[PDB]
Amino acid sequence: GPDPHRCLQFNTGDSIHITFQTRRYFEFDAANDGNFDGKNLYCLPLHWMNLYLYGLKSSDSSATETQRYKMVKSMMKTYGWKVHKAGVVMHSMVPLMKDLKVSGGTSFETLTFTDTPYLEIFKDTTGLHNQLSTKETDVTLAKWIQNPQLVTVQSTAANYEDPIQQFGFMEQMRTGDRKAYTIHGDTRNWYGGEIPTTGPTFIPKWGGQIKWDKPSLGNLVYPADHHTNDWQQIFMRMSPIKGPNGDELKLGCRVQADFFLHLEVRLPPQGCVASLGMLQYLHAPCTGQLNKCYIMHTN
Amino acid sequence: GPDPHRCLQFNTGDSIHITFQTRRYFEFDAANDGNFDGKNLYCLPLHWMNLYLYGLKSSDSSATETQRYKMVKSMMKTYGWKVHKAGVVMHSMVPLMKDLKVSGGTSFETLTFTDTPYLEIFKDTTGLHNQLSTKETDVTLAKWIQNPQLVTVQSTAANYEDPIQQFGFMEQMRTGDRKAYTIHGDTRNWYGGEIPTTGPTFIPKWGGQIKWDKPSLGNLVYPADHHTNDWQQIFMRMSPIKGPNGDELKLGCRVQADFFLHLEVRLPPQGCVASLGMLQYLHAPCTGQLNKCYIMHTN
Amino acid sequence: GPDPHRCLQFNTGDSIHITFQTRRYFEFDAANDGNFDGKNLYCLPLHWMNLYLYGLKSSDSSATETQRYKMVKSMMKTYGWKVHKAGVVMHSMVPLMKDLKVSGGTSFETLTFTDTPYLEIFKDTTGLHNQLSTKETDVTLAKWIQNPQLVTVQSTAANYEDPIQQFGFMEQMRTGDRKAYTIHGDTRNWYGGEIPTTGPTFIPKWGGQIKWDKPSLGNLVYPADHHTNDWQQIFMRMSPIKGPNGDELKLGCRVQADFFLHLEVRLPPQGCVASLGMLQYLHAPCTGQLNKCYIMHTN
Amino acid sequence: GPDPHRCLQFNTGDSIHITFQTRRYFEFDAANDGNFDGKNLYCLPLHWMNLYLYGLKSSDSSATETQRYKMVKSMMKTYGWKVHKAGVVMHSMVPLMKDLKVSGGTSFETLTFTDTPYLEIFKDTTGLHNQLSTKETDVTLAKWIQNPQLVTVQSTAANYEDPIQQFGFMEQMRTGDRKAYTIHGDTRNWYGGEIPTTGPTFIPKWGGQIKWDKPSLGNLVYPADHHTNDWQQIFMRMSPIKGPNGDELKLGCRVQADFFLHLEVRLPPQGCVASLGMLQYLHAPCTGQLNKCYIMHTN
Ligand SMILES: [Ca+2]
Ligand SMILES: [Ca+2]
Ligand SMILES: [Ca+2]
Ligand SMILES: [Ca+2]
Ligand SMILES: [Mg+2]
Ligand SMILES: [Mg+2]
Ligand SMILES: [Mg+2]
Ligand SMILES: [Mg+2]
Ligand SMILES: [Mg+2]
Ligand SMILES: [Mg+2]
Ligand SMILES: [Mg+2]
Ligand SMILES: [Mg+2]
Repeated sequence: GPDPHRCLQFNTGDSIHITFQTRRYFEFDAANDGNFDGKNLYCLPLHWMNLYLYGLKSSDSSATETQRYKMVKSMMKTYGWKVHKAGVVMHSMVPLMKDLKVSGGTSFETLTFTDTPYLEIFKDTTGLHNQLSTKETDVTLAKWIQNPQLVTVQSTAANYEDPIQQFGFMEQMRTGDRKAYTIHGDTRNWYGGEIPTTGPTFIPKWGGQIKWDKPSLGNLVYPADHHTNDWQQIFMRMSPIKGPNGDELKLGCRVQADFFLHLEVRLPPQGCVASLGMLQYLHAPCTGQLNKCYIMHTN
Repeated sequence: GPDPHRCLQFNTGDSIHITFQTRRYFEFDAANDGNFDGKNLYCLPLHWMNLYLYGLKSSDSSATETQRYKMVKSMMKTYGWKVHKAGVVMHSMVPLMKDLKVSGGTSFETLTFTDTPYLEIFKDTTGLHNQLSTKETDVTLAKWIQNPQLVTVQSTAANYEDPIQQFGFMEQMRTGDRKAYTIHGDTRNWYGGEIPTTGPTFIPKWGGQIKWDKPSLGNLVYPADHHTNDWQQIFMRMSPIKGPNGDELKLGCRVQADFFLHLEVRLPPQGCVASLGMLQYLHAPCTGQLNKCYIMHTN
Repeated sequence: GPDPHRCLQFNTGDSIHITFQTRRYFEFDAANDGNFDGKNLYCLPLHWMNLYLYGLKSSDSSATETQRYKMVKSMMKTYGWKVHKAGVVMHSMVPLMKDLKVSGGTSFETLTFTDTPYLEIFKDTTGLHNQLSTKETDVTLAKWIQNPQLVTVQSTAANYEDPIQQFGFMEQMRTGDRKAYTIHGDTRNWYGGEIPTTGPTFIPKWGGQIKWDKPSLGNLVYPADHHTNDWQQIFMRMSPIKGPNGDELKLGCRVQADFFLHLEVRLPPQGCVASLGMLQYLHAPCTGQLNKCYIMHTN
Repeated sequence: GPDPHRCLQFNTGDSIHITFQTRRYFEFDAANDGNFDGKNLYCLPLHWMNLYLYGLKSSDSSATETQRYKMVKSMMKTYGWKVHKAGVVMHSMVPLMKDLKVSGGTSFETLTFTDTPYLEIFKDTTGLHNQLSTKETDVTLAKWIQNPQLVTVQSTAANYEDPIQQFGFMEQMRTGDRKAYTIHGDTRNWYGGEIPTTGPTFIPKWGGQIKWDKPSLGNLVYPADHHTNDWQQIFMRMSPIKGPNGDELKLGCRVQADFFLHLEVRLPPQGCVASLGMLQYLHAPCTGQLNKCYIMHTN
């Protein structure tokens, strides 16, 4: 039979799950400054946890933490967390143009005549780049939340066709389309620390130049055995339309972007003191800079 | 049993395969200069290997060899190559117009109101022409890579309807369409030499006026027995729209063109010296001129 | 149905295969200098890629790269390579002796009377040595290509029987025999760089003291989980024959050695620029020195 | 048929197995010094190989090596060893008390009236601690062999109930019970060196802060891929009994503890010299200090 003297055993490793969800408006043009070129593309870093745990303050559109992040921030920081899945779906595109003008007046923005204009989406699958800089080096987290920011992919690309000649992956987005991109985080470890407003924290992934760090008092755990499948962030630009006579149209578009992230947070132990054991297994996530773009290549 | 004194036999005729891929933007108008006529059409010489082995330099949009061609150029030149299949697919057409104007102002380019405008594509299947010249005789390889160039088909064709009355093959391309054209090269021989920037090198084909040349020290190998099926390059022009009262619209369009070519290159022999035997079987491909257009007719 | 706006996706990770083949003559004696001892043995480093990618210049018997290596050297260096399988087969042994002499004359070389003489082949399977030096420390790549070179295994081994008392693996080779030894390289990674004439580059293997290096900008990928099966190079010497009265015969032999290596080289990306992404995953192969011998022991 | 010239191949990697067995007496009290508190607990480090390879000298109860360890010490040190399984079984508890006293006299030790008193056994499964110190910092190996020693778990724990409120795992031991605890060592590697009298040598385990070291001339082999199941040592104290009026009983107990460890030792190679190859794969075991306690936490 049962042990009449069995003692209550405390739970170990139990956790909770929190889902983050939000919606945003994004606008895009041909990523040009004057005549079309192939120097920049808008970048959407889906791997940046910051884009999901933060939102915009209604009064000044500044970056502010979501109620959910705010309420579990302390627990995350101390006991650890994992990111299972996260992603975005862009849809409901609305094409725009600024080619109409009044006599002795300037061009004004309007809807487009038809639905022929489209957005171009790229991924560096052939291994062109390792590290890039934002066109503006003073970009803030708020800006990124407001919209994907421009990244210089080829400072010397006067030829606007460079992107379509170089990027391995390419697809178009037009009215009626739905474009979904997701990322699954590595779940072998628990990660510690908060997700600051100063630097992007990457959803746990291991490959190429990308790597997370070992615990303060513990061995590093990672996939050393083989090359993992690399994950690519996306780059975009409204397709730059040139006419047969060299005329360049002024087109752009606005889309709705729905975001989601599934977070799992570790619970504190039973008792009345903060433990210390987690120092042996809590890994430190990889981080970057608001004005930098790191592309993973495992092959 | 096996021969205890068998010696290692060296491989013979082994080769490697390289695929070339790229994407480009093309623009077209009614191929006119003032009032519509039927004198010129844009030509897309899919048989020109140069269009696949070269690309555009990002800094000045000049012709430059692709990394792939660059890395196998030497081997190709000396040991030989074959072209299996190559082609293009034009899609995502975006119709354009320059008929809108502001009071006391000129016409400006804009998207089109509807999707009714379309591109006309022709092939000389009935045997009208043998040799044509480009409208401009100083065209460069870079220009051809940038866009299909104009070719004079009927210097005396004041009547803009001449093309639709004369060309045996004709089809239209409009928004949503995909137009694919391919060519399969003759594979009975291996060909030598580089693909220069000065003159177009034709994908091996035999028929009519078109022919490749014999090896330096060897017999010519070709299909002498029968007439092969001729291959036609395409000619285009945005359909020239005239109104009931003689008004002529200013229409054009931009499309995306994806290119591919499958190349097979012969490997050098085992050992430490360049051989000489290939001189007996390496044929010389047919070549043309950047300002000329040769049409094949085997029947 | 299909997407009317699908774009061409570029190939990724495609590669080519190159096989290297050659034949050589090797000669061996009892590895002695005067009276027999057990200090040296000829070594055949099958793991040295240099032995397969290089050959001998016909004019001066110096080391020179094979046409095949020469034509892919640049691509290998920049985009990466792997070695699948490589090896040698020694056969057609011809026993020799220098025991016959003319009155008031010296000994002269001749064929042997019978086929009783034989070659001894060893492998250090019991873990005797880690690192050894060549008897002559000024050995060149050309010498190694010309013939297996002497390596000092026991500087204090006056007793010529030491090798047969110590080496764990041993087999004999005589007329009619075929002795094949192969090595399979690790294929989890791509490796960069050329194979110089100055230092031996090892076919990728991981174990014991042997290890390859991490990419410039990427994580190291290797089998950390377990001990791999170690690979042993071979050591030889014509069996030293002593008579009942201490007389020492002067025997040797010549064999034919056929070599082969299967190389796989990565192709450059589509486009007109050299990429940089490979810096994240191209590992650096292990290298040694022409006058050193490293033996692997994983158990 | 068989090769008439086949040579004897030497054995490789062969080994021998040695089992260690012993019995001891352990005594325990409430781990207090005056009034009950929750600052210390007796610790039994089953992972310390020293507890199995050493015993007590009959003349002075000092630590001395067992005949078995003594006879294989040299071989272990040089050629390597592994620990498969080891453990203890505590049984035959005899409860004690010192609450009886004579008029105008002090308390004297006696058996207990009934079998209600019991021992408490804990394991830090919830990750409370990483590193602890022994109550006395001058503890010797002999002391540990003589009995489990006190370790300070909470220097500020005046509240004697702290242990039962904090430790995740807890069970009781009373008359008639048998408490068995075992540990299985990692067997992927061979380990070298002796097991000194100065510092505890841990049975090979990898996880959290715990790790073994790489060979002198070889790659480190360990489970990097995932978090292993951590192993916990035990902590004890006779249950501190307080009466309804605050009276504190003086209880304790004595048990018999049977120990065992299965060791596998590698044999030297055939021949007449000590080899050197083992330097490439013999790992170095993790070690600690006689006055320290390291707790593993992999999650
Ligand atoms: Ca916005
Ligand atoms: Ca163009
Ligand atoms: Ca030779
Ligand atoms: Ca005792
Ligand atoms: Mg605009
Ligand atoms: Mg980044
Ligand atoms: Mg126009
Ligand atoms: Mg032509
Ligand atoms: Mg001789
Ligand atoms: Mg070596
Ligand atoms: Mg007592
Ligand atoms: Mg310890």
